Amino acid sequence: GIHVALVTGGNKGIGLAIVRDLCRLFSGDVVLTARDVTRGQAAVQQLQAEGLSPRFHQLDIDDLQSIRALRDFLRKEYGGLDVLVNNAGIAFKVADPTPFHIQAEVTMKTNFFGTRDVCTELLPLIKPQGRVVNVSSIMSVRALKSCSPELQQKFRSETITEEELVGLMNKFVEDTKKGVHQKEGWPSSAYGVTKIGVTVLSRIHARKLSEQRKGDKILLNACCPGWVRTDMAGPKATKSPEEGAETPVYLALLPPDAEGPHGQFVSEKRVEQW
Ligand SMILES: NC(=O)c1ccc[n+]([C@@H]2O[C@H](COP(=O)([O-])OP(=O)(O)OC[C@H]3O[C@@H](n4cnc5c(N)ncnc54)[C@H](OP(=O)(O)O)[C@@H]3O)[C@@H](O)[C@H]2O)c1
Ligand SMILES: N[C@@H](CCC(=O)N[C@@H](CSCO)C(=O)NCC(=O)O)C(=O)O
Ligand SMILES: CC(C)(C)n1nc(-c2cccc(O)c2)c2c(N)ncnc21
Ligand SMILES: CC(C)(C)n1nc(-c2cccc(O)c2)c2c(N)ncnc21
Repeated sequence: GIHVALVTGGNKGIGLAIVRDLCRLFSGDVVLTARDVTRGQAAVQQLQAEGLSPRFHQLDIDDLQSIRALRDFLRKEYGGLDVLVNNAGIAFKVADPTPFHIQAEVTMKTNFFGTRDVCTELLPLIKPQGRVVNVSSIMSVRALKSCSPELQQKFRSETITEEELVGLMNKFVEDTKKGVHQKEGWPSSAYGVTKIGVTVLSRIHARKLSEQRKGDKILLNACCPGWVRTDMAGPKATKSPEEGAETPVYLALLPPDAEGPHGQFVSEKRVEQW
Protein backbone atom coordinates (compact mmCIF):
# COMPACT_ATOMS: atom_id res chain seq x y z
CA GLY A 1 0.00 0.00 0.00
CA ILE A 2 2.80 2.41 -1.00
CA HIS A 3 1.64 5.93 -1.91
CA VAL A 4 2.59 7.39 -5.29
CA ALA A 5 2.87 10.91 -6.73
CA LEU A 6 3.45 11.72 -10.38
CA VAL A 7 4.54 14.86 -12.28
CA THR A 8 4.05 15.34 -16.03
CA GLY A 9 6.75 17.26 -17.92
CA GLY A 10 9.17 16.41 -15.12
CA ASN A 11 12.56 16.46 -16.90
CA LYS A 12 13.19 20.21 -16.64
CA GLY A 13 11.89 23.60 -15.53
CA ILE A 14 9.14 23.84 -12.93
CA GLY A 15 8.29 20.13 -13.33
CA LEU A 16 11.78 18.99 -12.29
CA ALA A 17 11.73 21.27 -9.21
CA ILE A 18 8.31 19.84 -8.26
CA VAL A 19 9.69 16.29 -8.54
CA ARG A 20 12.69 17.25 -6.39
CA ASP A 21 10.47 18.72 -3.65
CA LEU A 22 8.07 15.77 -3.71
CA CYS A 23 11.04 13.38 -3.32
CA ARG A 24 11.79 15.19 -0.04
CA LEU A 25 8.26 15.90 1.21
CA PHE A 26 5.90 13.22 -0.16
CA SER A 27 5.63 10.00 1.91
CA GLY A 28 5.83 7.46 -0.89
CA ASP A 29 7.26 6.96 -4.37
CA VAL A 30 7.58 9.88 -6.76
CA VAL A 31 7.44 9.26 -10.50
CA LEU A 32 9.21 11.71 -12.79
CA THR A 33 7.70 11.48 -16.29
CA ALA A 34 9.02 12.87 -19.56
CA ARG A 35 8.08 12.44 -23.20
CA ASP A 36 11.74 11.88 -24.24
CA VAL A 37 13.12 8.80 -22.42
CA THR A 38 16.75 9.98 -22.56
CA ARG A 39 15.86 13.41 -21.14
CA GLY A 40 13.78 11.78 -18.41
CA GLN A 41 16.49 9.29 -17.48
CA ALA A 42 19.08 12.11 -17.39
CA ALA A 43 16.83 14.08 -15.03
CA VAL A 44 16.47 11.04 -12.72
CA GLN A 45 20.28 10.69 -12.77
CA GLN A 46 20.65 14.39 -11.81
CA LEU A 47 18.31 13.92 -8.83
CA GLN A 48 20.07 10.68 -7.83
CA ALA A 49 23.33 12.69 -7.72
CA GLU A 50 21.51 14.99 -5.26
CA GLY A 51 20.74 11.94 -3.07
CA LEU A 52 17.13 11.49 -4.19
CA SER A 53 15.33 8.41 -5.56
CA PRO A 54 12.59 9.27 -8.08
CA ARG A 55 11.13 6.58 -10.29
CA PHE A 56 10.75 7.17 -14.05
CA HIS A 57 8.01 6.44 -16.53
CA GLN A 58 7.70 7.75 -20.06
CA LEU A 59 4.71 9.99 -20.81
CA ASP A 60 3.84 12.17 -23.78
CA ILE A 61 0.48 13.80 -23.06
CA ASP A 62 -0.17 14.12 -26.82
CA ASP A 63 0.05 10.37 -27.36
CA LEU A 64 -3.03 8.53 -26.02
CA GLN A 65 -1.18 5.21 -26.13
CA SER A 66 1.52 6.72 -23.92
CA ILE A 67 -1.08 7.92 -21.41
CA ARG A 68 -2.82 4.51 -21.44
CA ALA A 69 0.48 2.66 -20.86
CA LEU A 70 1.14 4.91 -17.83
CA ARG A 71 -2.43 4.30 -16.56
CA ASP A 72 -1.86 0.51 -16.81
CA PHE A 73 1.54 0.84 -15.07
CA LEU A 74 -0.02 2.76 -12.16
CA ARG A 75 -2.88 0.25 -11.80
CA LYS A 76 -0.50 -2.73 -11.83
CA GLU A 77 2.21 -1.29 -9.55
CA TYR A 78 0.22 0.85 -7.09
CA GLY A 79 -3.46 0.09 -7.64
CA GLY A 80 -4.04 3.76 -8.42
CA LEU A 81 -2.47 7.17 -7.84
CA ASP A 82 -2.32 9.55 -4.86
CA VAL A 83 -0.94 12.80 -6.28
CA LEU A 84 -1.10 14.01 -9.91
CA VAL A 85 0.65 17.19 -11.06
CA ASN A 86 -0.33 18.14 -14.63
CA ASN A 87 2.64 20.40 -15.31
CA ALA A 88 3.45 19.64 -18.96
CA GLY A 89 2.82 22.53 -21.35
CA ILE A 90 4.22 24.46 -24.31
CA ALA A 91 4.25 28.01 -25.70
CA PHE A 92 5.42 29.59 -28.93
CA LYS A 93 8.02 32.29 -28.41
CA VAL A 94 6.85 35.91 -28.70
CA ALA A 95 6.73 36.86 -32.37
CA ASP A 96 7.55 33.33 -33.57
CA PRO A 97 6.68 33.53 -37.29
CA THR A 98 4.59 30.32 -37.29
CA PRO A 99 1.11 31.15 -38.70
CA PHE A 100 -1.18 32.03 -35.78
CA HIS A 101 -3.73 29.37 -36.64
CA ILE A 102 -0.97 26.73 -36.40
CA GLN A 103 0.22 28.21 -33.11
CA ALA A 104 -3.41 27.92 -31.93
CA GLU A 105 -3.87 24.28 -33.01
CA VAL A 106 -0.50 23.14 -31.62
CA THR A 107 -0.66 24.93 -28.25
CA MET A 108 -4.27 23.79 -27.77
CA LYS A 109 -3.44 20.18 -28.63
CA THR A 110 -0.94 19.92 -25.77
CA ASN A 111 -2.00 22.40 -23.09
CA PHE A 112 -5.70 21.70 -23.24
CA PHE A 113 -6.41 18.39 -25.03
CA GLY A 114 -3.31 16.66 -23.71
CA THR A 115 -3.97 17.74 -20.13
CA ARG A 116 -7.60 16.71 -20.55
CA ASP A 117 -6.64 13.23 -21.86
CA VAL A 118 -4.33 12.69 -18.86
CA CYS A 119 -7.20 13.67 -16.53
CA THR A 120 -9.62 11.42 -18.45
CA GLU A 121 -7.35 8.38 -17.99
CA LEU A 122 -5.87 9.07 -14.53
CA LEU A 123 -8.61 10.83 -12.53
CA PRO A 124 -10.39 7.47 -12.08
CA LEU A 125 -7.19 6.11 -10.47
CA ILE A 126 -7.00 8.89 -7.83
CA LYS A 127 -7.31 7.36 -4.35
CA PRO A 128 -9.17 8.85 -1.38
CA GLN A 129 -7.29 11.81 0.16
CA GLY A 130 -5.55 12.23 -3.24
CA ARG A 131 -4.70 15.63 -4.72
CA VAL A 132 -4.60 16.85 -8.33
CA VAL A 133 -2.76 20.02 -9.32
CA ASN A 134 -3.17 21.51 -12.80
CA VAL A 135 -0.52 24.07 -13.71
CA SER A 136 -2.30 26.90 -15.50
CA SER A 137 -1.03 30.51 -15.78
CA ILE A 138 -1.99 34.04 -14.85
CA MET A 139 -2.17 34.43 -18.64
CA SER A 140 -5.56 32.64 -18.36
CA VAL A 141 -6.91 35.55 -16.26
CA ARG A 142 -5.36 38.09 -18.61
CA ALA A 143 -6.76 36.32 -21.67
CA LEU A 144 -10.19 36.05 -19.99
CA LYS A 145 -10.38 39.83 -19.60
CA SER A 146 -9.68 40.22 -23.34
CA CYS A 147 -12.54 37.90 -24.39
CA SER A 148 -15.94 39.31 -25.37
CA PRO A 149 -18.43 39.74 -22.48
CA GLU A 150 -20.36 36.76 -23.93
CA LEU A 151 -17.30 34.50 -23.76
CA GLN A 152 -16.38 35.82 -20.31
CA GLN A 153 -19.86 34.82 -19.10
CA LYS A 154 -19.47 31.30 -20.55
CA PHE A 155 -15.99 30.75 -19.07
CA ARG A 156 -17.04 32.07 -15.62
CA SER A 157 -20.20 29.95 -15.54
CA GLU A 158 -20.76 27.65 -12.56
CA THR A 159 -22.80 25.28 -14.78
CA ILE A 160 -20.47 24.85 -17.78
CA THR A 161 -19.89 21.20 -18.75
CA GLU A 162 -16.68 19.59 -19.99
CA GLU A 163 -18.25 19.08 -23.41
CA GLU A 164 -19.25 22.75 -23.63
CA LEU A 165 -15.69 23.77 -22.75
CA VAL A 166 -14.18 21.41 -25.37
CA GLY A 167 -16.61 22.95 -27.90
CA LEU A 168 -15.36 26.46 -27.08
CA MET A 169 -11.67 25.45 -27.19
CA ASN A 170 -12.13 23.84 -30.62
CA LYS A 171 -14.17 26.91 -31.68
CA PHE A 172 -11.17 29.16 -30.90
CA VAL A 173 -8.88 26.95 -32.99
CA GLU A 174 -11.40 26.76 -35.88
CA ASP A 175 -12.00 30.56 -35.76
CA THR A 176 -8.28 31.22 -36.12
CA LYS A 177 -8.22 28.93 -39.21
CA LYS A 178 -11.20 30.81 -40.72
CA GLY A 179 -9.70 34.26 -40.08
CA VAL A 180 -12.49 35.22 -37.67
CA HIS A 181 -11.13 34.83 -34.10
CA GLN A 182 -11.10 38.59 -33.31
CA LYS A 183 -14.61 39.07 -34.77
CA GLU A 184 -15.84 36.10 -32.70
CA GLY A 185 -14.60 37.71 -29.44
CA TRP A 186 -11.32 35.86 -28.80
CA PRO A 187 -8.11 37.34 -27.41
CA SER A 188 -4.85 37.51 -29.36
CA SER A 189 -2.93 35.04 -27.12
CA ALA A 190 -3.34 31.38 -28.16
CA TYR A 191 -1.39 30.28 -25.09
CA GLY A 192 -3.72 32.40 -22.92
CA VAL A 193 -6.84 30.72 -24.34
CA THR A 194 -5.38 27.25 -23.76
CA LYS A 195 -4.81 28.24 -20.14
CA ILE A 196 -8.37 29.49 -19.89
CA GLY A 197 -9.14 25.87 -20.91
CA VAL A 198 -6.95 24.45 -18.15
CA THR A 199 -8.38 26.75 -15.47
CA VAL A 200 -12.00 26.11 -16.42
CA LEU A 201 -11.38 22.36 -16.83
CA SER A 202 -10.06 22.34 -13.23
CA ARG A 203 -13.24 24.05 -12.01
CA ILE A 204 -15.40 21.49 -13.85
CA HIS A 205 -13.36 18.46 -12.68
CA ALA A 206 -13.57 19.70 -9.05
CA ARG A 207 -17.36 19.90 -9.42
CA LYS A 208 -17.44 16.37 -10.88
CA LEU A 209 -15.35 14.96 -8.00
CA SER A 210 -17.69 16.52 -5.44
CA GLU A 211 -20.67 15.01 -7.36
CA GLN A 212 -19.26 11.52 -8.04
CA ARG A 213 -16.70 10.91 -5.31
CA LYS A 214 -18.11 12.74 -2.35
CA GLY A 215 -16.60 11.23 0.79
CA ASP A 216 -13.21 10.52 -0.84
CA LYS A 217 -11.73 13.83 0.30
CA ILE A 218 -9.96 14.46 -3.04
CA LEU A 219 -8.87 18.07 -3.69
CA LEU A 220 -8.19 19.36 -7.22
CA ASN A 221 -6.98 22.86 -8.10
CA ALA A 222 -5.42 24.95 -10.85
CA CYS A 223 -2.42 27.13 -10.05
CA CYS A 224 -0.02 29.87 -11.22
CA PRO A 225 3.57 29.00 -10.27
CA GLY A 226 4.66 32.63 -10.79
CA TRP A 227 7.10 33.94 -13.40
CA VAL A 228 9.86 31.33 -13.48
CA ARG A 229 13.30 31.09 -15.15
CA THR A 230 12.88 28.10 -17.48
CA ASP A 231 13.25 27.32 -21.20
CA MET A 232 9.68 28.65 -21.62
CA ALA A 233 9.95 32.04 -19.88
CA GLY A 234 13.66 32.65 -20.38
CA PRO A 235 16.42 34.05 -18.15
CA LYS A 236 14.70 37.39 -17.31
CA ALA A 237 11.99 35.81 -15.13
CA THR A 238 11.93 36.62 -11.40
CA LYS A 239 11.59 33.17 -9.76
CA SER A 240 13.93 30.17 -9.70
CA PRO A 241 12.43 26.74 -10.55
CA GLU A 242 12.59 26.09 -6.78
CA GLU A 243 10.42 29.12 -6.05
CA GLY A 244 8.13 28.17 -8.96
CA ALA A 245 7.52 24.76 -7.36
CA GLU A 246 6.20 26.14 -4.04
CA THR A 247 2.54 26.63 -4.92
CA PRO A 248 2.14 23.38 -6.93
CA VAL A 249 3.83 21.44 -4.08
CA TYR A 250 1.59 23.18 -1.49
CA LEU A 251 -1.51 22.10 -3.47
CA ALA A 252 -0.16 18.55 -3.91
CA LEU A 253 0.45 18.03 -0.20
CA LEU A 254 -2.69 19.59 1.35
CA PRO A 255 -3.22 17.81 4.69
CA PRO A 256 -5.62 14.85 4.85
CA ASP A 257 -9.26 15.80 5.41
CA ALA A 258 -8.68 19.47 4.41
CA GLU A 259 -11.92 20.93 3.06
CA GLY A 260 -10.16 23.21 0.57
CA PRO A 261 -9.05 24.84 -1.57
CA HIS A 262 -11.05 22.82 -4.11
CA GLY A 263 -11.74 23.87 -7.71
CA GLN A 264 -9.80 27.11 -7.17
CA PHE A 265 -7.15 29.02 -9.13
CA VAL A 266 -4.29 29.49 -6.67
CA SER A 267 -1.32 31.85 -6.90
CA GLU A 268 1.40 32.43 -4.26
CA LYS A 269 -0.56 29.89 -2.11
CA ARG A 270 -3.61 32.24 -2.28
CA VAL A 271 -7.02 31.89 -3.94
CA GLU A 272 -7.48 34.18 -6.96
CA GLN A 273 -10.85 35.43 -8.24
CA TRP A 274 -11.95 33.93 -11.56
N1 LIG B 1 7.05 31.54 -16.06
C1 LIG B 1 6.91 30.25 -16.34
O1 LIG B 1 7.96 29.45 -16.63
C2 LIG B 1 5.46 29.76 -16.24
C3 LIG B 1 4.49 30.62 -15.71
C4 LIG B 1 3.16 30.24 -15.58
C5 LIG B 1 2.79 28.96 -15.99
N2 LIG B 1 3.76 28.09 -16.53
C6 LIG B 1 3.34 26.72 -16.91
O2 LIG B 1 4.22 25.92 -16.09
C7 LIG B 1 4.34 24.60 -16.73
C8 LIG B 1 5.86 24.21 -16.85
O3 LIG B 1 6.52 25.13 -17.75
P1 LIG B 1 8.08 25.45 -17.65
O4 LIG B 1 8.26 26.92 -17.56
O5 LIG B 1 8.77 24.57 -16.68
O6 LIG B 1 8.45 25.09 -19.18
P2 LIG B 1 9.60 24.19 -19.76
O7 LIG B 1 10.92 24.47 -19.12
O8 LIG B 1 9.49 24.33 -21.23
O9 LIG B 1 9.18 22.72 -19.34
C9 LIG B 1 7.99 22.16 -19.90
C10 LIG B 1 7.95 20.66 -19.54
O10 LIG B 1 6.73 20.17 -20.17
C11 LIG B 1 7.11 19.07 -20.99
N3 LIG B 1 6.18 18.86 -22.13
C12 LIG B 1 5.88 19.70 -23.12
N4 LIG B 1 5.03 19.09 -23.97
C13 LIG B 1 4.82 17.84 -23.51
C14 LIG B 1 4.08 16.74 -23.93
N5 LIG B 1 3.35 16.79 -25.06
N6 LIG B 1 4.12 15.60 -23.17
C15 LIG B 1 4.84 15.51 -22.06
N7 LIG B 1 5.58 16.54 -21.64
C16 LIG B 1 5.57 17.71 -22.34
C17 LIG B 1 8.51 19.48 -21.51
O11 LIG B 1 9.18 18.34 -22.09
P3 LIG B 1 10.40 18.55 -23.18
O12 LIG B 1 11.69 18.80 -22.33
O13 LIG B 1 10.60 17.12 -23.86
O14 LIG B 1 10.14 19.70 -24.06
C18 LIG B 1 9.14 19.91 -20.19
O15 LIG B 1 9.47 18.75 -19.38
C19 LIG B 1 3.69 24.74 -18.11
O16 LIG B 1 2.35 24.18 -18.07
C20 LIG B 1 3.70 26.27 -18.32
O17 LIG B 1 2.65 26.64 -19.19
C21 LIG B 1 5.12 28.48 -16.65
N1 LIG C 1 2.08 34.05 -30.05
C1 LIG C 1 1.99 33.20 -28.85
C2 LIG C 1 2.57 33.95 -27.66
C3 LIG C 1 2.86 32.98 -26.53
C4 LIG C 1 3.67 33.62 -25.41
O1 LIG C 1 3.22 34.59 -24.78
N2 LIG C 1 4.85 33.03 -25.18
C5 LIG C 1 5.75 33.48 -24.10
C6 LIG C 1 5.48 32.54 -22.92
S1 LIG C 1 3.73 32.08 -22.76
C7 LIG C 1 3.22 33.41 -21.61
O2 LIG C 1 2.98 34.59 -22.36
C8 LIG C 1 7.22 33.29 -24.42
O3 LIG C 1 7.59 32.33 -25.09
N3 LIG C 1 8.01 34.22 -23.87
C9 LIG C 1 9.48 34.26 -23.97
C10 LIG C 1 9.98 34.61 -25.38
O4 LIG C 1 9.18 35.18 -26.16
O5 LIG C 1 11.17 34.30 -25.64
C11 LIG C 1 0.52 32.86 -28.58
O6 LIG C 1 -0.32 33.64 -29.06
O7 LIG C 1 0.28 31.83 -27.90
C1 LIG D 1 13.33 22.07 2.91
C2 LIG D 1 13.23 21.27 1.61
C3 LIG D 1 12.70 19.85 1.90
C4 LIG D 1 12.25 22.00 0.68
N1 LIG D 1 14.61 21.25 0.97
N2 LIG D 1 14.90 21.92 -0.04
C5 LIG D 1 16.17 21.73 -0.41
C6 LIG D 1 16.78 22.37 -1.51
C7 LIG D 1 17.88 23.21 -1.34
C8 LIG D 1 18.44 23.85 -2.45
C9 LIG D 1 17.90 23.67 -3.73
C10 LIG D 1 16.80 22.83 -3.90
O1 LIG D 1 16.28 22.64 -5.13
C11 LIG D 1 16.24 22.20 -2.79
C12 LIG D 1 16.74 20.85 0.51
C13 LIG D 1 17.98 20.24 0.72
N3 LIG D 1 19.03 20.46 -0.07
N4 LIG D 1 18.11 19.40 1.76
C14 LIG D 1 17.09 19.14 2.58
N5 LIG D 1 15.90 19.69 2.40
C15 LIG D 1 15.69 20.55 1.38
C1 LIG E 1 6.47 38.59 -19.76
C2 LIG E 1 5.78 38.77 -18.41
C3 LIG E 1 6.75 39.42 -17.43
C4 LIG E 1 4.54 39.66 -18.58
N1 LIG E 1 5.32 37.41 -17.86
N2 LIG E 1 5.35 36.35 -18.52
C5 LIG E 1 4.86 35.33 -17.78
C6 LIG E 1 4.77 33.99 -18.22
C7 LIG E 1 5.86 33.39 -18.85
C8 LIG E 1 5.79 32.06 -19.30
C9 LIG E 1 4.60 31.35 -19.15
C10 LIG E 1 3.50 31.95 -18.54
O1 LIG E 1 2.35 31.25 -18.35
C11 LIG E 1 3.58 33.27 -18.07
C12 LIG E 1 4.50 35.85 -16.53
C13 LIG E 1 3.97 35.38 -15.31
N3 LIG E 1 3.63 34.11 -15.08
N4 LIG E 1 3.75 36.26 -14.31
C14 LIG E 1 4.06 37.55 -14.44
N5 LIG E 1 4.56 38.02 -15.58
C15 LIG E 1 4.81 37.21 -16.63
